[PDB]
Order: sequence, then structure tokens, then C-alpha cells
Amino acid sequence: ESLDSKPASAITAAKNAEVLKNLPFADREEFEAAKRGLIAPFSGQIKNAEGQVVWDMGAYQFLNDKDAADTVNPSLWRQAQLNNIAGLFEVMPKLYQVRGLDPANMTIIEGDSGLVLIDTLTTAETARAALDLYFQHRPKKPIVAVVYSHSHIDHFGGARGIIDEADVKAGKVKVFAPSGFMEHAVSENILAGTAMARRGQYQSGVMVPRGAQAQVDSGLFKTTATNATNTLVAPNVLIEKPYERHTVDGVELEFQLTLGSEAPSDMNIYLPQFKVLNTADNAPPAMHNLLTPRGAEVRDAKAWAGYIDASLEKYGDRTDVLIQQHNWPVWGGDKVRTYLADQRDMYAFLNNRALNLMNKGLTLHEIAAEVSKLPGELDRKWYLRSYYGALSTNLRAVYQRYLGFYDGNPANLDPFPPVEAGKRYVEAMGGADAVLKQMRAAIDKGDYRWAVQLGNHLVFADPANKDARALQADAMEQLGYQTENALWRNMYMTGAMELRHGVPTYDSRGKSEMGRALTPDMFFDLLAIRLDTDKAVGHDMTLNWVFEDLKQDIALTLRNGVLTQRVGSLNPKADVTVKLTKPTLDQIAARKLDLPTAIKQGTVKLDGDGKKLGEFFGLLDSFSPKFNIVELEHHHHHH
Amino acid sequence: ESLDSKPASAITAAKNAEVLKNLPFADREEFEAAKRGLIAPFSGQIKNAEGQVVWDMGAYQFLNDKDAADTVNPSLWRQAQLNNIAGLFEVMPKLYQVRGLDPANMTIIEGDSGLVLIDTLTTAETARAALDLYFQHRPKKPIVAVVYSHSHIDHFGGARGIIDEADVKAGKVKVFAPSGFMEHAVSENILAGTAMARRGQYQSGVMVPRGAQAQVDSGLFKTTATNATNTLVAPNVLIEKPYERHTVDGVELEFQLTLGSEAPSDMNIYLPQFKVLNTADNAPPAMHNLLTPRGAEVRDAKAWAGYIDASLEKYGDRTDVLIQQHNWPVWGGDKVRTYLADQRDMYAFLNNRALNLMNKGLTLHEIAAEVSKLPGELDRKWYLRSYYGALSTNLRAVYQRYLGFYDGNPANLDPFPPVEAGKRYVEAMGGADAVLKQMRAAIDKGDYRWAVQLGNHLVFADPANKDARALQADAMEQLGYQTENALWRNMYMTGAMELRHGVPTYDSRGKSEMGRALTPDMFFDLLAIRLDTDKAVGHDMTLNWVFEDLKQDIALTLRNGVLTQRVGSLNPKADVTVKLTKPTLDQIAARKLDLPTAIKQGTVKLDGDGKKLGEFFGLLDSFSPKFNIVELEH
Ligand SMILES: [Zn+2]
Ligand SMILES: [Zn+2]
Ligand SMILES: [Zn+2]
Ligand SMILES: [Zn+2]
Repeated sequence: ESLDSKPASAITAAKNAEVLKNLPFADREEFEAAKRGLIAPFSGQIKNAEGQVVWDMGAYQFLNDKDAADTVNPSLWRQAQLNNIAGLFEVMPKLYQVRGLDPANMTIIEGDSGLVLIDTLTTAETARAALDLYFQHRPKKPIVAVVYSHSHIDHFGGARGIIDEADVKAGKVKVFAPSGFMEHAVSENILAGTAMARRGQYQSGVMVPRGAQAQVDSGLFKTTATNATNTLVAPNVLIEKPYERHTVDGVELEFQLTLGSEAPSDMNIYLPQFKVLNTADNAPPAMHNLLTPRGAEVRDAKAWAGYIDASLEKYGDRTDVLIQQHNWPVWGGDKVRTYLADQRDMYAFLNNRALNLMNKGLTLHEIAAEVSKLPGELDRKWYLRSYYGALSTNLRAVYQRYLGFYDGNPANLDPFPPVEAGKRYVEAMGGADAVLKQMRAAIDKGDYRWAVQLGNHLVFADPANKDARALQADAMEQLGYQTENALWRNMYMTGAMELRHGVPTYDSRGKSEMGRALTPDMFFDLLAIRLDTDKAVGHDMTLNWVFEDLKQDIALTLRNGVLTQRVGSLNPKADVTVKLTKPTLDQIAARKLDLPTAIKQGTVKLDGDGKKLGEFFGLLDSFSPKFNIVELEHHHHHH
Repeated sequence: ESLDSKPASAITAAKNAEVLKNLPFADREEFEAAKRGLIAPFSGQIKNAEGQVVWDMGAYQFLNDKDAADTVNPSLWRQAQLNNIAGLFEVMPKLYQVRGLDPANMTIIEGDSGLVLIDTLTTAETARAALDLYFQHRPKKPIVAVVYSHSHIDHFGGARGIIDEADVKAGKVKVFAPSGFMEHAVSENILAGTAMARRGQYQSGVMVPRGAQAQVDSGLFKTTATNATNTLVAPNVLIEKPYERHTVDGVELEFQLTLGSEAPSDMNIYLPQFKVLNTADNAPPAMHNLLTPRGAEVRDAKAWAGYIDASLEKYGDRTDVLIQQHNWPVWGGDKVRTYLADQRDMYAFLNNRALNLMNKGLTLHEIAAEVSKLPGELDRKWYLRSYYGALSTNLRAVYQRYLGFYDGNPANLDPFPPVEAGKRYVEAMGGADAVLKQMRAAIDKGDYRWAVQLGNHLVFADPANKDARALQADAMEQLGYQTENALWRNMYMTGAMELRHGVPTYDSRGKSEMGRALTPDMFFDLLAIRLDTDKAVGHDMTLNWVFEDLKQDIALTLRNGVLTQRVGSLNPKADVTVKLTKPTLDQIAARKLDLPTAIKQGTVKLDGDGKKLGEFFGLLDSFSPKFNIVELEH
């Protein structure tokens, strides 16, 4: 059994050939839209400080001016080609966009004295690159203001690389963000940080080679930035009312809060002076995720449809061009009004259809199996295809939002862990060889979906079974070859690769500077996650923390291996009281500055039992950024 | 193969016998607490208008003064006994509680002129009964004010039976509720209404007989009310700030918002004049659900722990007795301070431990499998046992909240529907007979957990396989006999019963009057759910609605079988414009008043294509309250 990337099976090739026949030949419409306003193309590379590649559009040349290969869904191939169109774009005079230099776009508005930006891209490196491409064709001006459209890393991530933290803290640079920005940005990207960043590798397929038999696109972007720096700079002005009008450097900004739709902290930006609506990631030219593969809170499709309709009503009649923080604009009022109506209907359908079927007694997987397509004319639009969000996943996500993972059947009340279930199922099926025979029967039949279910049990029962791994990877690859969903392709390709070759050595948060924006409260919330309860039991203690810089008191309590904190108060009977600054704390937990060294230097001043502070830091776990996904967890010692 | 309730197997009996040996003998402490302040006991029956039984404490006599049977977990049996203590209770002079006459409790505060209530129970029938028991021991006075502690049916459900809708709309009666009350009450109880009410029958085990081999308790209550009326009356004062002080009829009410913890719209009520904290359902004497079996939005354990700590700081030093909207109070500042600290730690552990393991790469079921108990002293408290919320479920729920149902493994990206998976698994295992052989092996071994997994595939592959159904029910019954979790027992017992005898004829929302509180916006949100997309495709239309009573305009749009609405606006080119009142609309959709009849009467006035309005109503589905859970649909 081979570990090599197999060609498309006859079944796969035939399946893709049939997709070619049934695609809307409306063609060039989105190509003309993606090309319109192109000032300077980009096909090059973005490198980091150490000369490592961060971004590379050149890797995708195989897509340009060529027809779809048998190993890639033709509809997916079309989207991939559109996403190859990168560079600096002029929407209108004074209104620019840098697209395809990062997963997200950067909107640049030319003000009276400087520049007003909508989003800062994913990394410092890509943010800098995007701004440099802009400065190659437009005069050098300072950044006067920044808008964070939502709490997603691809929008706030590159902030520090282009703006100064001190200028934001001073109010010199206005940084706008929707209600609940930090809370949600830190929960998603920091608190559940390690899990998300790793799961995200499957979503983007970053470590998978670029080619017709591997990584081709990610639906709303190509892939993610490698070997780069994620940053976080807290906003200065928060959008709290449903609508807020603010003018900065002679630029009229009209914010529409869209909380709990695409992101927990989210908003649209209307530009009155331009007759342009920036729909952030609320209406991209593909079905978005109600539940993201990387892992984040469920999204509300009802609210999402409501917010879209609100934009269509409030701005639809005064918008000449719709711009987004992913992909190309939509030109002309007529087209924008149709687009928004179509977008709204898609989210409303996802919600209402699932609730209709839920109330009929259908469970998550029954619902996903019964709704095969978008209704009426929605199935005929290019901008509504499941390139990013999957119809099945989104239907399952509505079920999750309203009811949860549990289907109501008590036989599913207490599922076994994958290894325990794997061993039992393999035995029940006649042992390893019997499952391998059935896997081969399924692959021959072209039932790749069943073969992956079969193989997963075997791989989890015995990760040392090489035939099981090769067959599992072969079936996933064929599934990836067939899928129109870019994210599903990426997940399947990553899975295939990791089954065959193991997990590649890469950490998305390696160079991450997001921990700087963290308040002491946020910081202790992370320590509460890091704390090893098993080790911490029998070590009840109270630690008081006084931040001389922030004039903030935190009462930390460790009880029964559980860490809780109180902001603004101090415990009178605290085992220890720690006097320091936020920077000093950062260094100690990041293992940059040693504890007795800080006491020696006088940066840390203790009152009471200092041993207790040392033992507290000894109870904290350190999360490895690598973890097995397609096979069981790498243990550690012998079992 | 038999359809009869089997006795406990030797394995089951032995397993339960061992539980008896290892339980905290702190006994009487919770019994003294549950009995304290009992004015008048209740063991009787509550009946509806038609003389049908609604509530019956008498059905649980088997628990009283008897030791746990073979067929019931002893820790569960203890809880069941405590939950049998029902009636009228005095916490303090002017402060009363009616407990065990409904799933929830009713708090009665005696004001200057009348009564100030905290919650109205689940149904009109139980609310009335509870208030009558109170009036048998205390003077007759009017209800001056009502507090809805949260958006749960067991708290707002009996409102109409004890208060007047007109008095609330007029401001004569003050009705307090936390921020987002109606939105969340309607979403949970109405929009996902049918699914929730039906799933709830498994959670409560309402249709399962009461006995040592069947329904015994529901952890925070006995079960739910049968053949009764759920009501909904909209509040008139909404608590929007984190803390709000309001005084009504000389009663000082201090509200603490606890949004997104136990319920999306939720709050605690501090009573300054009494030195009493009402923790609603935020700190009951059992682990609560982060994910409810009946189906609702995930709960935030982080926020939940944060809110508890905030109560402990803000009121802990000024509280003599803690009262709750389920179960008995906790007496004395020292005990209340320990309780709240314990409660907070439980929720914080659930969140933090799961996040710790999530970041270690553990998936939902691996996390549930690795954490077997609460840490340190938390495992030693009676009030922290998994009688209601399950530790496994709650850990799985934290994973759900942060990451979702999908574990990140692409082999689980597109699971087959139960029938398709059932057929494939059964075939893969050597066909029906081979699975039955393996099921029998599992049951003999006492591996009931594996037998239910095996049998589910078979029952879904062929629901006509009688041996598969009987064996599946037998295994679930044994699982029910073993469990400390009351909710899990109820679910297993309901499953067993329905596998053996099919779905009983009962609807929890049969007599429901909740649709009255619905705004036209809310009403059209329900119609959007009811709309049959398949039938509606090719019937694009625009319908304008003008409510003469409310002075509200609604623009309805049906496009590609998708129903959307705009509040406060009208479409100029609408296919039809409907002029009516909210009451008139209610009757048409409830099929009480016919369309041409309303036009004849002049209650419905049309402008444009009236045929289109008739075809619109023809596109609406009607949800049957009955649906198969433990076998394939119908
Ligand atoms: Zn986004
Ligand atoms: Zn984005
Ligand atoms: Zn309740
Ligand atoms: Zn509740």
C-alpha cells in the first residue's frame, strides 16, 4: 500500500466531468468584477525578517489560464482562479483595496491629512507589505484612523506592524471596533488559542503543498500566512449603539452593528461620501460558516439575515459599489440590491429550514441529508456556492445553536472516546483485516465517505496499522478531489498528508505578540486555563496582585485546584501580595524574566509567603502547539 | 423476547449495593433544611378543569421512609426523598415559598398592601393551586408585583392563571424580567417549540409510570405537569443595567443580571429588608445543565462562575438565608458563603478544565472520558452531585460552546443520517443476527453502554426487528437503574418505554396559551419556520400587514421559498395589503377563524390580490407534537 498522492479515480474524474456540464456559464461577470480597478498586480512573495516565505501567490500559477484538472472540482477551480487576482485596486478616487496579499483585504481611504483604514490584515508582515504596495502608487501619508470591522485575526492581526500602540493608548490614532471586541478577540484567539490555531491548519491547508492534487484555494482566500507575527492592539473608540456616525480626518464613517452574525463582535461600514457599503465578512461571494472548522462560537443565521436586510433597506438605494474584507466588489446599485437580497435569503433559509425540520423531529445528520441545495434561484448564483461554508455543516450548526450536539436519542447520550469506539467497532466488524476488506470494497464502489468512517475506527484502534492509514488517506484524497468546498478540500488534504507523513512541525502562533494587549484580568483568565487542577489540588492559596502602573488590584484564589479572580478587590488574609507592573508580569509567565531575579531587581515586591508565588507558577501547564487530529494523541510513555 | 420491565440484573444490583457503602453520611443536614419552615404539607393531587390529574405527589409514596431498591441508584433515591418534601414554607415572617406543587418554586413576599411574587410556576393550574395553599394559611391580598427571574417556562408559565394581562398592559401590576426576556422566551419555547416540548418528555419522563423500576425523580423536581396550560404574559419593567434597585409595595428588590448563564435572560434577586438572596436557578443543590436534554442554547460556565462570585462578594456578608426557585433554602451566612464558593468553583472548573484539555487536543468524548469527578472537596458535597446536569455532558457542552459538534477530524466531517449509518454498520457487522448475538453478549457482560450503541444501529436499520427493540429497551432500563443522574434515568426510561410500546399520546403544549403574548414580528418569525419551502418555491409574493390596534406595519416577503419580514415599513408594490388586529391574526393561523368568514365580518380588509393571502396560508406546515426519537420517523 502506497503513501503517494494517487490520481483521480475513474469515478472521481467522471463525477467532476458532470460538474463541468451543470455550472452557470454567467462566467466573466465575476472575473470583470475581480479585475476592475486594478492599479498594480501582485504575484510575488512576502518574506519575514529571517527571509522565510510568509505569502506566495506564485505557488498558484497552475490555476492561471488553464482548465480544471480531473483532481479538482471545476466550480472550485473557477473560485480558485478568481482568488488568484491580487494587488492594489481603486474602487473610486480616494478609496482603495489591497487584495490577495493576505487571507483578508485592507481598505484604504484617503482623508484630508492622512489615511483611514478598514482592517489591518492577519500579520504585521502582510500589513506592512500591503501598505508598501499602496505607497508605491500613492503619496506617503500617516495613518490617522483604523476600523476593526470584527473580532477576527485576519482583520486586527496586523495592527502593530503599521500603527503605534502608544499613539492608540494616547488617542493620537483613532481605533474603532464593534461592541465586545477584546472580550471576543481574546476568548477565540487566546483562551481557546492553541486548539483553534491547530484546527485552523486543517481549515487553511497551510502545510499542504500547492498543486492540482493538493492545496488549491480556501474559498475566501488562498490559504494562511506562514512564519508570520499575529498582533493585537486594543481599540480606543467602541461602537455600542445599533448605528453610529463618526467623522475622522474629513471621512464620514457610518457603522452598523451586526453582533453575533459572522463574528461575536462585528459591524458593517457605510461610506456616505462615496455611496459605498463595506459589508466586512457579512456578505462574501460564497456561503460563509455558521460554524467554523477551526473552532469558534456558533453563529446566528437569523440575526445574520436580519442584519443583511437592514443594510439592504438602509443603504441599498444609496450604494453604487459594495466592498468586502474578503474578495472583490459588487458594482452598480441593481447588482448590489440583488446580491444583498440573495445573501439574506440564504441565511434566513439556513435558519428557517433547519427549525422547520427540527420541529418535524429531524436530527442534525437527517437534516443535512434531506436538504441537498439552496432553494429556487439561490442554487443558480455563483456568489452563493458552498466554497467556504458548507450547506450540510451550516444546517448541522443551526441544530447545534438551538438544541446542541445531543440528538435526543439516549443511545447517543454517552458516546465512547474515538480509540475505545474504534477498538469495539473493529472487533464488531470482524477485526482489522475484515475492516480493510470492507474499506477496499467501499473505495472500489466509490463510497469514499463510508471508507473514511470505516478507516477512522481502525486508525484509532491501531495507529500502527499502515494499510489502514494509506487507505484512509486515499479515500480522503478522493473526497478532496470531488468537493466544491475549499475548506473541506483543505481539511481532507491535510488529513491525507498527516495520515501518510505525520504532523508537520509548524506553529501558527510562534511569533505571536497578541499577549501584549492582555489586561491583568485577561491574563489571569489564561492562567486559570493553564492551571493543572490535578497538581493544584491540596495547594489552596490566595495571592493578591497590585498593579502600580494601572492602579488595579486583583485578588487571586486557588481552591480545590480551581483558579478564580476578583478585579478591584484585595483579600485581607492573602497568603502573599505581589506588587509589580503589567510588563513585569508578562515576562515572568513568558519565562523571559526569572522570579528571584525580578525580586533582586526590585521589579517584583512581595509581602507574605513568597514560596507560595513560586509554587503557583509551578502549577501552570504549557500547551504544545502540535497535537494529533487524524489519529490518537502521541503518548508520552508506554501503555 | 419480553416487553416487560425486567428486575435489576445481578451486575446492576451489585453496582448499586457498592454505591450505598460509599455515600457521604452527612445525612439529615439537607433533610432538616428541606423540612425547616413547613407550614402545611402537600401530598395530594392538582386537577385541571376536566378533572384530569396535573400534579400528583401521592404517586411517589414508595420513596418515603424506605431504603433504595435494587433498581435505583441510592444517591438518586436520597435526592428523590428530599424532593418529596412539598407544601407551604415560611422562610421568615412576610417571606414564603410554595415548593413541590410544580417543577419550580414560587416565592411569596408580603408587602405593605399586597403580595410581591418571584416567579409564577409552569402552568396556570399549578400557579392557582400554589396560591390557594398560601391563602389557606395567610390573609387574602392582591398580587401587586411579579418578578420573572429568567426566560424558563417553569417560572413565567403560570402567570395568566394568577395575574391579569390587562393589569400588566395598564401598569396596575408591575412585572419585572431580565434583559432580553421575550426574545429568548419565544425562541426557546415557541420557535424551537415542538422539538423542545417533545425532547422534554424524555428529560422529565412524564409519560413513564412512577415506581422503583421507572420514573422516580428529576433531580431539581419530581417531573413535569400533565394536561395543563402554559401561559405567557409579557413583562412591563425590564432590568437592563448589571444591577438595578426597585421598590414595589414597600418591598426592596435588588436585581443582579446573570445573562447567558442558566438561561439567556436571567437574574438574581436580593432582598435587602430580609437579608435574603434568591439565586433563581443559578445555584441549585445539584450540578445544573450547561446543555439541557430538552434542547436550548449552550450555557456559559465562565459567565455563570463569574456571576456566582459577584453574588458572593456583593451579598455574601449580608445574607442570612439563600432561597432558590428549585429545592430548599441554605441557612446561615457561613453555610451560604461556603455554598456559593463551592458553586462558583464547580462552574469555573467545568469551563477551565475543558479548555485546558481542548488546548491539549482532546476532543469532546475524550474530555468526558478523562474527567470522572469534581476536584478536591467539591466531590464531597451533596449539593454538587450530578443529579440534574451530568459532568460528561457539561464537559462536552464547553467543547460545543468554544469549538462546536465537529471534532476537527475530517472522517467526522459528514456523518451519515441514523438510518443510512444503521444499515451500513449492521451490514459491516455481519447483518442483523450477528448484531443481535453481539448485543446479547454485551448485555450478559453488563456492557449496557455498548449494547445501546449496537442496538441503535439495528433499530434504525430495521425498526420492525422486535428482538432488537426489546434488547435495546432492556439495556437502557439497566442503564437507568444504575445512574445517579435523574435526567439520564428519565431519558433511558422514556427510551425503554417507547421502544417497547411506541410513543404515548400526549402533547405538553396542547392547552398552551403562550401565542397570545406574541408581537406580530414574533408571530411572522414562527410563520417563517412553519413555511414549507418546497411548496413555496415558484410562489414569490409580497404581503403588507397593517395592525390597526398596535399602529404597526409589517412588510412580508416570500422569495425562493424563504419568508422574511420588515417591521415598521410597507412595500409599495405589494401583491396584497392586509388590515386587521393582532387578535384577528391569531385566530386565522390557529384555524379558529376562517379567511372568507373574517372578510365577510370585516375583521380582515384586503387591498390587492386576496387569492395570494389564501395561497400564503396554504404554504404553512403544521407541526405534529409527536415524533419518534428512539427509532426512525414518523
Ligand atoms: Zn471574519
Ligand atoms: Zn475575514
Ligand atoms: Zn426552573
Ligand atoms: Zn431555569
